[PDB]
Amino acid sequence: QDSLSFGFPTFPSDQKNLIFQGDAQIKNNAVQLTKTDSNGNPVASTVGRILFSAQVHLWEKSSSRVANFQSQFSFSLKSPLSNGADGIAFFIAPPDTTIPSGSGGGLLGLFAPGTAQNTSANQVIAVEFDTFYAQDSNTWDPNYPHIGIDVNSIRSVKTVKWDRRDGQSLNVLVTFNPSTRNLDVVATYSDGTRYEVSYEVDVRSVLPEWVRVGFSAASGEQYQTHTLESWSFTSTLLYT
Amino acid sequence: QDSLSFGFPTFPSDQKNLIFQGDAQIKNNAVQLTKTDSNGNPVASTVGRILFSAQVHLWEKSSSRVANFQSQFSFSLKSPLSNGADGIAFFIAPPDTTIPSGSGGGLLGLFAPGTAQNTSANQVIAVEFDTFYAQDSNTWDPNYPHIGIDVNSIRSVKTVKWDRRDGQSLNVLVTFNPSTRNLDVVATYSDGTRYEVSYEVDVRSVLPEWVRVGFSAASGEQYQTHTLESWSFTSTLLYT
Ligand SMILES: OC[C@H]1O[C@H](O[C@@H]2[C@H](O)[C@@H](OC[C@H]3O[C@@H](O)[C@@H](O)[C@@H](O)[C@@H]3O)O[C@H](CO[C@H]3O[C@H](CO)[C@@H](O)[C@H](O)[C@@H]3O[C@H]3O[C@H](CO)[C@@H](O)[C@H](O)[C@@H]3O)[C@H]2O)[C@@H](O)[C@@H](O)[C@@H]1O
Ligand SMILES: [Ca+2]
Ligand SMILES: [Ca+2]
Ligand SMILES: [Mn+2]
Ligand SMILES: [Mn+2]
Repeated sequence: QDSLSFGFPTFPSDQKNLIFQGDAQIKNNAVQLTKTDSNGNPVASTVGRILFSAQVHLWEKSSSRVANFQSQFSFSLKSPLSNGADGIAFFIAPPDTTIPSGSGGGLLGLFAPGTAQNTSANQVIAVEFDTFYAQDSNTWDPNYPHIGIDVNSIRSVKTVKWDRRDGQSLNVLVTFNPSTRNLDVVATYSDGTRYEVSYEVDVRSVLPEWVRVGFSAASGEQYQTHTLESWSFTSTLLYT
Repeated sequence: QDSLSFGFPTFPSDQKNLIFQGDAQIKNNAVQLTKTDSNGNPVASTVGRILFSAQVHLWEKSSSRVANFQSQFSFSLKSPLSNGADGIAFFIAPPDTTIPSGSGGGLLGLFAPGTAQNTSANQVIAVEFDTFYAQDSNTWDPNYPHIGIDVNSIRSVKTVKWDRRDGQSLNVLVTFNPSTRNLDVVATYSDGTRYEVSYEVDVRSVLPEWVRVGFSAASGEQYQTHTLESWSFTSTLLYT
Protein backbone atom coordinates (compact mmCIF):
# COMPACT_ATOMS: atom_id res chain seq x y z
CA GLN A 1 0.00 0.00 0.00
CA ASP A 2 1.09 3.55 -0.83
CA SER A 3 -0.32 4.68 2.51
CA LEU A 4 -0.53 2.97 5.89
CA SER A 5 -1.75 4.25 9.22
CA PHE A 6 -2.43 2.85 12.67
CA GLY A 7 -2.94 4.09 16.20
CA PHE A 8 -2.60 2.63 19.68
CA PRO A 9 -4.17 5.08 22.16
CA THR A 10 -3.25 2.39 24.74
CA PHE A 11 -1.96 -1.20 24.57
CA PRO A 12 -4.52 -3.85 25.61
CA SER A 13 -3.12 -7.31 26.40
CA ASP A 14 -4.88 -8.77 23.35
CA GLN A 15 -2.48 -7.85 20.50
CA LYS A 16 -2.32 -9.39 17.03
CA ASN A 17 -0.23 -7.03 14.92
CA LEU A 18 2.84 -6.55 17.11
CA ILE A 19 6.03 -8.58 16.85
CA PHE A 20 7.52 -8.94 20.33
CA GLN A 21 11.25 -9.53 20.61
CA GLY A 22 13.41 -10.07 23.66
CA ASP A 23 11.73 -9.33 27.00
CA ALA A 24 9.17 -6.92 25.58
CA GLN A 25 5.62 -7.57 26.74
CA ILE A 26 2.37 -5.83 27.59
CA LYS A 27 1.49 -5.01 31.19
CA ASN A 28 -1.23 -2.66 32.39
CA ASN A 29 -2.28 -1.38 28.95
CA ALA A 30 1.28 -0.37 28.15
CA VAL A 31 4.28 -2.00 26.53
CA GLN A 32 7.08 -2.77 28.98
CA LEU A 33 10.05 -3.02 26.63
CA THR A 34 12.46 -4.11 29.34
CA LYS A 35 11.84 -6.87 31.89
CA THR A 36 10.36 -6.12 35.32
CA ASP A 37 9.97 -8.42 38.35
CA SER A 38 6.68 -9.48 39.96
CA ASN A 39 6.51 -6.11 41.74
CA GLY A 40 6.81 -4.22 38.45
CA ASN A 41 10.33 -3.12 39.34
CA PRO A 42 13.10 -2.91 36.69
CA VAL A 43 15.91 -5.48 36.58
CA ALA A 44 19.37 -5.51 35.00
CA SER A 45 20.48 -7.28 31.80
CA THR A 46 17.35 -6.96 29.69
CA VAL A 47 16.52 -6.03 26.09
CA GLY A 48 13.21 -5.84 24.29
CA ARG A 49 11.71 -4.52 21.06
CA ILE A 50 8.36 -4.42 19.28
CA LEU A 51 7.66 -3.95 15.58
CA PHE A 52 4.36 -3.39 13.81
CA SER A 53 3.72 -6.52 11.72
CA ALA A 54 2.75 -4.80 8.45
CA GLN A 55 5.70 -3.62 6.37
CA VAL A 56 5.91 0.07 5.49
CA HIS A 57 6.66 1.14 1.93
CA LEU A 58 9.29 3.80 2.68
CA TRP A 59 10.26 4.54 -0.91
CA GLU A 60 9.77 3.19 -4.42
CA LYS A 61 12.60 3.05 -6.96
CA SER A 62 10.40 2.58 -10.03
CA SER A 63 8.33 5.72 -9.36
CA SER A 64 10.81 8.09 -7.70
CA ARG A 65 8.55 8.41 -4.66
CA VAL A 66 9.57 8.66 -1.01
CA ALA A 67 7.27 8.43 1.96
CA ASN A 68 6.21 11.28 4.19
CA PHE A 69 5.67 9.75 7.63
CA GLN A 70 4.89 10.77 11.18
CA SER A 71 5.23 8.87 14.42
CA GLN A 72 3.68 10.25 17.59
CA PHE A 73 4.33 8.37 20.80
CA SER A 74 4.47 8.61 24.56
CA PHE A 75 6.68 6.88 27.11
CA SER A 76 7.88 7.08 30.70
CA LEU A 77 11.02 5.85 32.45
CA LYS A 78 11.21 4.85 36.09
CA SER A 79 14.03 3.72 38.37
CA PRO A 80 14.90 3.81 42.09
CA LEU A 81 18.49 4.36 40.96
CA SER A 82 20.09 7.75 40.48
CA ASN A 83 21.48 6.55 37.14
CA GLY A 84 18.77 4.58 35.36
CA ALA A 85 19.86 3.08 32.03
CA ASP A 86 20.04 2.65 29.16
CA GLY A 87 17.32 4.26 27.10
CA ILE A 88 14.55 3.70 24.58
CA ALA A 89 14.55 4.25 20.83
CA PHE A 90 12.06 4.51 17.98
CA PHE A 91 13.65 2.88 14.95
CA ILE A 92 13.23 1.96 11.30
CA ALA A 93 14.99 -1.10 9.90
CA PRO A 94 14.78 -3.91 7.31
CA PRO A 95 11.71 -6.17 7.77
CA ASP A 96 13.78 -9.12 9.01
CA THR A 97 15.53 -7.19 11.79
CA THR A 98 16.12 -9.08 15.04
CA ILE A 99 17.95 -8.29 18.28
CA PRO A 100 21.71 -8.40 17.48
CA SER A 101 23.84 -10.69 19.65
CA GLY A 102 25.39 -8.69 22.50
CA SER A 103 23.43 -5.53 21.70
CA GLY A 104 22.46 -4.96 25.32
CA GLY A 105 23.19 -2.03 27.60
CA GLY A 106 24.42 1.08 25.82
CA LEU A 107 23.86 -0.49 22.40
CA LEU A 108 20.11 -0.23 23.01
CA GLY A 109 19.33 -3.58 21.39
CA LEU A 110 20.04 -2.00 18.01
CA PHE A 111 23.71 -2.68 17.25
CA ALA A 112 26.22 -5.51 17.52
CA PRO A 113 29.39 -4.52 19.44
CA GLY A 114 31.72 -5.32 16.55
CA THR A 115 30.09 -2.90 14.12
CA ALA A 116 28.19 -0.50 16.42
CA GLN A 117 30.07 2.48 14.97
CA ASN A 118 30.61 1.15 11.44
CA THR A 119 28.12 3.17 9.38
CA SER A 120 28.76 0.78 6.49
CA ALA A 121 27.69 -2.38 8.32
CA ASN A 122 24.26 -1.20 9.47
CA GLN A 123 20.88 -0.21 8.05
CA VAL A 124 18.93 1.64 10.70
CA ILE A 125 17.57 5.07 11.50
CA ALA A 126 16.60 5.66 15.11
CA VAL A 127 15.71 8.43 17.51
CA GLU A 128 17.17 7.62 20.91
CA PHE A 129 16.36 8.95 24.36
CA ASP A 130 19.62 8.03 26.03
CA THR A 131 19.88 8.27 29.82
CA PHE A 132 23.25 6.58 30.48
CA TYR A 133 26.44 8.32 29.33
CA ALA A 134 29.30 7.06 31.53
CA GLN A 135 32.34 8.09 29.47
CA ASP A 136 34.09 4.81 30.28
CA SER A 137 31.48 2.43 28.85
CA ASN A 138 29.48 4.65 26.49
CA THR A 139 32.56 6.32 25.01
CA TRP A 140 30.52 7.46 22.00
CA ASP A 141 28.08 9.61 24.02
CA PRO A 142 28.23 13.30 24.94
CA ASN A 143 28.62 13.65 28.72
CA TYR A 144 24.92 14.11 29.64
CA PRO A 145 21.44 12.64 29.03
CA HIS A 146 20.38 13.33 25.46
CA ILE A 147 18.06 12.85 22.53
CA GLY A 148 19.96 11.58 19.51
CA ILE A 149 19.41 10.79 15.86
CA ASP A 150 21.20 7.60 14.90
CA VAL A 151 22.00 6.73 11.28
CA ASN A 152 23.70 3.33 10.98
CA SER A 153 25.70 4.03 14.15
CA ILE A 154 25.28 4.17 17.93
CA ARG A 155 27.35 7.38 17.75
CA SER A 156 24.56 9.85 17.01
CA VAL A 157 24.95 12.07 13.95
CA LYS A 158 23.68 14.67 16.39
CA THR A 159 22.32 15.15 19.89
CA VAL A 160 20.67 17.79 22.06
CA LYS A 161 20.72 17.99 25.85
CA TRP A 162 17.70 16.29 27.40
CA ASP A 163 16.31 16.08 30.93
CA ARG A 164 15.29 12.68 32.30
CA ARG A 165 12.24 12.97 34.57
CA ASP A 166 11.40 9.85 36.56
CA GLY A 167 7.82 8.72 36.08
CA GLN A 168 6.84 11.57 33.75
CA SER A 169 5.50 10.94 30.25
CA LEU A 170 7.39 12.42 27.34
CA ASN A 171 5.32 13.06 24.21
CA VAL A 172 7.28 12.76 20.99
CA LEU A 173 6.53 13.63 17.38
CA VAL A 174 8.96 12.30 14.74
CA THR A 175 8.36 13.42 11.15
CA PHE A 176 10.07 13.06 7.79
CA ASN A 177 9.40 15.35 4.85
CA PRO A 178 10.66 13.79 1.58
CA SER A 179 10.87 17.22 -0.09
CA THR A 180 13.41 18.72 2.29
CA ARG A 181 14.65 15.32 3.48
CA ASN A 182 14.39 16.72 7.01
CA LEU A 183 13.82 14.30 9.88
CA ASP A 184 12.38 16.39 12.73
CA VAL A 185 11.96 15.42 16.37
CA VAL A 186 9.87 17.38 18.86
CA ALA A 187 9.54 16.10 22.41
CA THR A 188 7.65 17.69 25.30
CA TYR A 189 6.83 17.13 28.96
CA SER A 190 3.39 18.04 30.34
CA ASP A 191 4.71 21.31 31.79
CA GLY A 192 5.58 22.57 28.32
CA THR A 193 9.32 21.88 28.49
CA ARG A 194 10.27 21.34 24.85
CA TYR A 195 13.18 19.73 22.96
CA GLU A 196 13.84 19.87 19.21
CA VAL A 197 16.42 18.33 16.93
CA SER A 198 16.47 18.04 13.15
CA TYR A 199 18.65 16.31 10.58
CA GLU A 200 18.74 16.06 6.79
CA VAL A 201 18.99 12.52 5.50
CA ASP A 202 18.09 10.77 2.26
CA VAL A 203 16.44 7.62 3.59
CA ARG A 204 16.85 5.98 0.17
CA SER A 205 20.60 5.62 0.63
CA VAL A 206 20.18 4.11 4.09
CA LEU A 207 17.15 1.81 4.08
CA PRO A 208 15.51 -0.69 1.70
CA GLU A 209 12.18 0.21 0.02
CA TRP A 210 10.19 -1.81 2.55
CA VAL A 211 10.87 -1.54 6.28
CA ARG A 212 9.36 -2.18 9.68
CA VAL A 213 9.01 0.43 12.41
CA GLY A 214 9.13 -0.09 16.14
CA PHE A 215 10.81 0.55 19.46
CA SER A 216 13.81 -0.82 21.27
CA ALA A 217 15.06 -0.47 24.83
CA ALA A 218 17.69 -2.05 27.03
CA SER A 219 19.25 -2.04 30.49
CA GLY A 220 22.74 -3.26 31.33
CA GLU A 221 24.22 -3.01 34.83
CA GLN A 222 22.03 0.00 35.58
CA TYR A 223 18.30 -0.26 34.90
CA GLN A 224 14.93 1.45 34.64
CA THR A 225 11.57 0.56 33.11
CA HIS A 226 10.97 1.72 29.52
CA THR A 227 7.22 2.04 29.12
CA LEU A 228 5.63 2.80 25.75
CA GLU A 229 2.22 4.28 26.61
CA SER A 230 0.76 5.19 23.20
CA TRP A 231 1.73 5.27 19.53
CA SER A 232 0.20 6.39 16.25
CA PHE A 233 1.93 6.15 12.90
CA THR A 234 1.09 7.30 9.40
CA SER A 235 2.92 7.00 6.11
CA THR A 236 2.14 7.94 2.49
CA LEU A 237 4.23 7.82 -0.69
CA LEU A 238 4.86 11.18 -2.40
CA TYR A 239 6.67 12.32 -5.55
CA THR A 240 10.08 13.97 -5.23
CA GLN B 1 -4.47 -0.80 17.20
CA ASP B 2 -7.79 0.92 17.74
CA SER B 3 -7.57 2.37 14.24
CA LEU B 4 -6.05 0.99 11.05
CA SER B 5 -5.97 2.39 7.55
CA PHE B 6 -4.32 1.51 4.26
CA GLY B 7 -4.69 2.39 0.61
CA PHE B 8 -3.67 0.79 -2.68
CA PRO B 9 -4.19 3.34 -5.48
CA THR B 10 -2.83 0.57 -7.75
CA PHE B 11 -1.19 -2.81 -7.18
CA PRO B 12 2.55 -2.88 -8.03
CA SER B 13 4.03 -6.38 -8.30
CA ASP B 14 6.26 -6.19 -5.20
CA GLN B 15 3.63 -6.76 -2.52
CA LYS B 16 4.56 -7.42 1.10
CA ASN B 17 1.32 -7.18 3.08
CA LEU B 18 -1.05 -9.23 0.91
CA ILE B 19 -1.93 -12.87 1.49
CA PHE B 20 -2.54 -14.54 -1.87
CA GLN B 21 -4.66 -17.70 -1.89
CA GLY B 22 -5.69 -19.89 -4.81
CA ASP B 23 -4.92 -18.42 -8.23
CA ALA B 24 -4.77 -14.74 -7.23
CA GLN B 25 -1.80 -12.74 -8.53
CA ILE B 26 -0.62 -9.28 -9.57
CA LYS B 27 -0.59 -8.37 -13.27
CA ASN B 28 -0.40 -4.95 -14.91
CA ASN B 29 -0.60 -3.07 -11.59
CA ALA B 30 -3.88 -4.80 -10.75
CA VAL B 31 -4.91 -7.92 -8.88
CA GLN B 32 -6.22 -10.75 -11.09
CA LEU B 33 -8.22 -12.82 -8.62
CA THR B 34 -8.95 -15.57 -11.15
CA LYS B 35 -6.52 -17.34 -13.49
CA THR B 36 -5.95 -16.10 -17.03
CA ASP B 37 -3.94 -17.68 -19.86
CA SER B 38 -0.82 -16.18 -21.47
CA ASN B 39 -2.59 -13.77 -23.82
CA GLY B 40 -4.52 -12.53 -20.78
CA ASN B 41 -7.86 -14.28 -21.29
CA PRO B 42 -10.05 -15.77 -18.51
CA VAL B 43 -10.11 -19.53 -17.97
CA ALA B 44 -12.59 -21.95 -16.40
CA SER B 45 -12.38 -23.61 -12.99
CA THR B 46 -10.40 -21.00 -11.08
CA VAL B 47 -10.68 -19.51 -7.58
CA GLY B 48 -8.53 -16.82 -5.97
CA ARG B 49 -8.54 -14.51 -2.96
CA ILE B 50 -6.38 -11.90 -1.24
CA LEU B 51 -6.36 -10.68 2.35
CA PHE B 52 -4.52 -7.82 3.99
CA SER B 53 -1.94 -9.25 6.41
CA ALA B 54 -2.69 -7.01 9.38
CA GLN B 55 -5.67 -8.14 11.47
CA VAL B 56 -8.55 -5.72 11.94
CA HIS B 57 -9.93 -5.17 15.44
CA LEU B 58 -13.65 -5.24 14.56
CA TRP B 59 -14.93 -5.15 18.14
CA GLU B 60 -13.65 -5.26 21.70
CA LYS B 61 -15.71 -6.91 24.42
CA SER B 62 -13.82 -5.44 27.40
CA SER B 63 -14.68 -1.89 26.27
CA SER B 64 -17.96 -2.72 24.54
CA ARG B 65 -16.69 -0.98 21.41
CA VAL B 66 -17.41 -1.82 17.79
CA ALA B 67 -15.49 -0.50 14.81
CA ASN B 68 -16.94 1.71 12.13
CA PHE B 69 -15.28 0.78 8.85
CA GLN B 70 -15.23 1.86 5.25
CA SER B 71 -13.90 -0.04 2.27
CA GLN B 72 -13.55 1.64 -1.08
CA PHE B 73 -12.49 -0.22 -4.20
CA SER B 74 -13.04 -0.59 -7.93
CA PHE B 75 -12.96 -3.60 -10.22
CA SER B 76 -13.77 -4.60 -13.79
CA LEU B 77 -14.95 -7.87 -15.31
CA LYS B 78 -13.99 -9.01 -18.81
CA SER B 79 -15.14 -12.02 -20.79
CA PRO B 80 -15.14 -13.14 -24.45
CA LEU B 81 -18.53 -14.71 -23.72
CA SER B 82 -21.68 -12.82 -22.69
CA ASN B 83 -22.46 -15.15 -19.78
CA GLY B 84 -19.43 -14.29 -17.64
CA ALA B 85 -19.20 -16.04 -14.25
CA ASP B 86 -19.14 -16.18 -11.37
CA GLY B 87 -18.46 -12.93 -9.55
CA ILE B 88 -16.27 -11.08 -7.08
CA ALA B 89 -16.80 -10.42 -3.40
CA PHE B 90 -15.47 -8.23 -0.64
CA PHE B 91 -15.45 -10.26 2.57
CA ILE B 92 -14.59 -10.17 6.27
CA ALA B 93 -13.71 -13.41 8.05
CA PRO B 94 -11.67 -14.89 10.91
CA PRO B 95 -7.88 -14.40 10.48
CA ASP B 96 -7.09 -18.03 9.60
CA THR B 97 -9.66 -18.28 6.79
CA THR B 98 -8.68 -20.31 3.71
CA ILE B 99 -10.40 -21.38 0.46
CA PRO B 100 -12.93 -24.08 1.48
CA SER B 101 -12.86 -27.44 -0.32
CA GLY B 102 -15.01 -27.29 -3.46
CA SER B 103 -15.96 -23.62 -3.11
CA GLY B 104 -15.48 -22.90 -6.81
CA GLY B 105 -18.02 -21.50 -9.25
CA GLY B 106 -21.17 -20.11 -7.67
CA LEU B 107 -19.81 -20.48 -4.14
CA LEU B 108 -17.34 -17.71 -4.96
CA GLY B 109 -14.55 -19.35 -2.95
CA LEU B 110 -16.26 -18.34 0.27
CA PHE B 111 -18.38 -21.35 1.27
CA ALA B 112 -18.12 -25.13 1.32
CA PRO B 113 -20.78 -27.01 -0.70
CA GLY B 114 -22.17 -28.90 2.27
CA THR B 115 -22.67 -25.85 4.48
CA ALA B 116 -23.12 -23.00 1.98
CA GLN B 117 -26.61 -22.23 3.29
CA ASN B 118 -26.13 -23.22 6.94
CA THR B 119 -25.81 -19.89 8.76
CA SER B 120 -24.81 -21.45 12.07
CA ALA B 121 -21.86 -23.17 10.36
CA ASN B 122 -20.15 -20.13 8.82
CA GLN B 123 -18.42 -16.96 10.02
CA VAL B 124 -18.30 -14.53 7.14
CA ILE B 125 -19.80 -11.29 5.92
CA ALA B 126 -19.42 -10.49 2.25
CA VAL B 127 -20.64 -8.09 -0.40
CA GLU B 128 -20.99 -10.06 -3.61
CA PHE B 129 -21.24 -8.89 -7.21
CA ASP B 130 -22.87 -11.95 -8.76
CA THR B 131 -23.09 -12.28 -12.55
CA PHE B 132 -24.27 -15.88 -12.91
CA TYR B 133 -27.64 -17.12 -11.69
CA ALA B 134 -28.67 -20.26 -13.62
CA GLN B 135 -31.26 -21.85 -11.30
CA ASP B 136 -29.95 -25.39 -11.79
CA SER B 137 -26.52 -24.69 -10.26
CA ASN B 138 -27.11 -21.44 -8.33
CA THR B 139 -30.51 -22.38 -6.87
CA TRP B 140 -30.10 -19.77 -4.12
CA ASP B 141 -29.87 -16.78 -6.51
CA PRO B 142 -32.57 -14.34 -7.66
CA ASN B 143 -33.10 -14.74 -11.43
CA TYR B 144 -30.84 -11.87 -12.59
CA PRO B 145 -27.38 -10.32 -12.07
CA HIS B 146 -27.16 -8.77 -8.63
CA ILE B 147 -25.22 -7.24 -5.77
CA GLY B 148 -25.85 -8.99 -2.49
CA ILE B 149 -25.03 -8.85 1.19
CA ASP B 150 -24.10 -12.31 2.45
CA VAL B 151 -24.21 -13.08 6.16
CA ASN B 152 -22.97 -16.62 6.85
CA SER B 153 -24.67 -17.96 3.72
CA ILE B 154 -24.37 -17.92 -0.05
CA ARG B 155 -28.08 -17.02 -0.11
CA SER B 156 -27.91 -13.24 0.30
CA VAL B 157 -30.04 -11.72 3.05
CA LYS B 158 -30.50 -8.71 0.78
CA THR B 159 -29.93 -8.05 -2.93
CA VAL B 160 -30.46 -5.42 -5.59
CA LYS B 161 -30.66 -5.99 -9.35
CA TRP B 162 -27.35 -5.12 -11.00
CA ASP B 163 -26.04 -4.59 -14.53
CA ARG B 164 -22.81 -6.28 -15.63
CA ARG B 165 -20.81 -4.15 -18.07
CA ASP B 166 -17.94 -5.97 -19.74
CA GLY B 167 -14.67 -4.09 -19.34
CA GLN B 168 -16.04 -1.23 -17.25
CA SER B 169 -14.84 -0.33 -13.76
CA LEU B 170 -17.34 -0.35 -10.92
CA ASN B 171 -16.54 2.03 -8.07
CA VAL B 172 -17.70 0.65 -4.73
CA LEU B 173 -18.06 2.09 -1.26
CA VAL B 174 -18.93 -0.23 1.63
CA THR B 175 -19.56 1.28 5.05
CA PHE B 176 -20.51 -0.08 8.45
CA ASN B 177 -21.91 2.30 11.05
CA PRO B 178 -21.79 0.65 14.51
CA SER B 179 -24.17 3.28 15.87
CA THR B 180 -27.02 2.21 13.57
CA ARG B 181 -25.56 -1.19 12.64
CA ASN B 182 -26.18 -0.50 8.96
CA LEU B 183 -23.85 -2.08 6.43
CA ASP B 184 -24.25 0.19 3.37
CA VAL B 185 -23.14 -0.54 -0.17
CA VAL B 186 -23.00 2.07 -2.92
CA ALA B 187 -21.75 1.10 -6.38
CA THR B 188 -21.51 3.34 -9.43
CA TYR B 189 -20.26 3.24 -13.01
CA SER B 190 -18.45 6.32 -14.35
CA ASP B 191 -21.57 7.50 -16.17
CA GLY B 192 -23.31 7.89 -12.82
CA THR B 193 -25.39 4.70 -12.87
CA ARG B 194 -25.85 4.03 -9.15
CA TYR B 195 -26.77 0.88 -7.18
CA GLU B 196 -27.59 0.74 -3.48
CA VAL B 197 -28.27 -2.04 -1.02
CA SER B 198 -28.18 -1.93 2.75
CA TYR B 199 -28.74 -4.21 5.69
CA GLU B 200 -28.74 -4.06 9.47
CA VAL B 201 -26.35 -6.51 11.10
CA ASP B 202 -24.76 -6.82 14.53
CA VAL B 203 -21.21 -7.82 13.60
CA ARG B 204 -20.48 -8.91 17.17
CA SER B 205 -22.88 -11.83 16.77
CA VAL B 206 -21.32 -12.96 13.50
CA LEU B 207 -17.56 -12.43 13.64
CA PRO B 208 -14.80 -12.72 16.27
CA GLU B 209 -13.13 -9.59 17.69
CA TRP B 210 -10.20 -9.78 15.28
CA VAL B 211 -10.70 -10.45 11.58
CA ARG B 212 -9.04 -10.12 8.20
CA VAL B 213 -10.56 -8.39 5.19
CA GLY B 214 -10.12 -9.11 1.51
CA PHE B 215 -11.59 -10.21 -1.80
CA SER B 216 -12.58 -13.49 -3.39
CA ALA B 217 -13.56 -14.46 -6.93
CA ALA B 218 -14.18 -17.62 -8.93
CA SER B 219 -15.24 -19.06 -12.28
CA GLY B 220 -16.74 -22.51 -12.83
CA GLU B 221 -17.72 -23.67 -16.33
CA GLN B 222 -18.49 -20.06 -17.24
CA TYR B 223 -15.67 -17.53 -16.87
CA GLN B 224 -14.53 -13.90 -16.81
CA THR B 225 -11.60 -12.00 -15.38
CA HIS B 226 -12.06 -10.47 -11.93
CA THR B 227 -9.68 -7.53 -11.86
CA LEU B 228 -9.34 -5.63 -8.57
CA GLU B 229 -7.87 -2.25 -9.55
CA SER B 230 -7.76 -0.18 -6.36
CA TRP B 231 -8.61 -0.64 -2.69
CA SER B 232 -8.75 1.62 0.34
CA PHE B 233 -9.74 0.61 3.86
CA THR B 234 -10.13 2.26 7.23
CA SER B 235 -11.64 1.16 10.56
CA THR B 236 -11.88 2.87 13.94
CA LEU B 237 -13.22 1.43 17.21
CA LEU B 238 -16.03 3.56 18.68
CA TYR B 239 -18.36 3.67 21.67
CA THR B 240 -22.09 3.59 20.87
O1 LIG C 1 32.87 4.66 36.16
C1 LIG C 1 31.83 5.38 36.80
C2 LIG C 1 30.47 4.91 36.33
O2 LIG C 1 30.20 3.65 36.99
C3 LIG C 1 28.96 3.04 36.65
O3 LIG C 1 28.92 2.64 35.31
C4 LIG C 1 29.70 1.47 34.98
C5 LIG C 1 30.93 1.87 34.15
O4 LIG C 1 30.54 2.72 33.07
C6 LIG C 1 31.68 0.65 33.63
O5 LIG C 1 32.35 0.07 34.74
C7 LIG C 1 32.84 -1.22 34.43
C8 LIG C 1 32.99 -2.03 35.71
O6 LIG C 1 33.47 -1.11 36.74
C9 LIG C 1 33.75 -1.76 38.00
O7 LIG C 1 34.18 -0.80 38.90
C10 LIG C 1 32.50 -2.45 38.57
O8 LIG C 1 31.51 -1.46 38.87
C11 LIG C 1 31.94 -3.44 37.54
O9 LIG C 1 30.71 -4.00 38.03
C12 LIG C 1 31.70 -2.73 36.19
O10 LIG C 1 31.29 -3.68 35.22
O11 LIG C 1 30.79 -0.24 32.96
C13 LIG C 1 29.73 -0.72 33.80
C14 LIG C 1 28.97 -1.77 33.02
O12 LIG C 1 28.47 -1.21 31.79
C15 LIG C 1 27.32 -1.89 31.36
O13 LIG C 1 26.13 -1.29 31.85
C16 LIG C 1 25.90 0.05 31.35
C17 LIG C 1 24.69 0.62 32.08
O14 LIG C 1 23.57 -0.24 31.98
C18 LIG C 1 25.72 0.01 29.83
O15 LIG C 1 25.55 1.32 29.32
C19 LIG C 1 26.95 -0.63 29.18
O16 LIG C 1 26.70 -0.82 27.79
C20 LIG C 1 27.30 -1.98 29.82
O17 LIG C 1 26.36 -2.98 29.39
C21 LIG C 1 26.94 -4.09 28.77
O18 LIG C 1 27.53 -4.99 29.71
C22 LIG C 1 26.61 -5.58 30.64
C23 LIG C 1 27.42 -6.46 31.58
O19 LIG C 1 28.51 -5.75 32.14
C24 LIG C 1 25.54 -6.38 29.89
O20 LIG C 1 24.56 -6.83 30.81
C25 LIG C 1 24.86 -5.51 28.82
O21 LIG C 1 24.01 -6.33 28.03
C26 LIG C 1 25.89 -4.83 27.93
O22 LIG C 1 26.53 -5.79 27.11
C27 LIG C 1 28.86 0.47 34.22
O23 LIG C 1 27.78 0.03 35.01
C28 LIG C 1 27.79 3.99 36.97
O24 LIG C 1 27.73 4.20 38.37
C29 LIG C 1 28.00 5.33 36.26
O25 LIG C 1 26.97 6.24 36.63
C30 LIG C 1 29.37 5.91 36.66
O26 LIG C 1 29.60 7.12 35.94
CA1 LIG D 1 24.18 5.70 26.30
CA1 LIG E 1 -24.38 -16.85 -8.53
MN1 LIG F 1 23.60 8.19 22.94
MN1 LIG G 1 -25.85 -14.36 -5.52
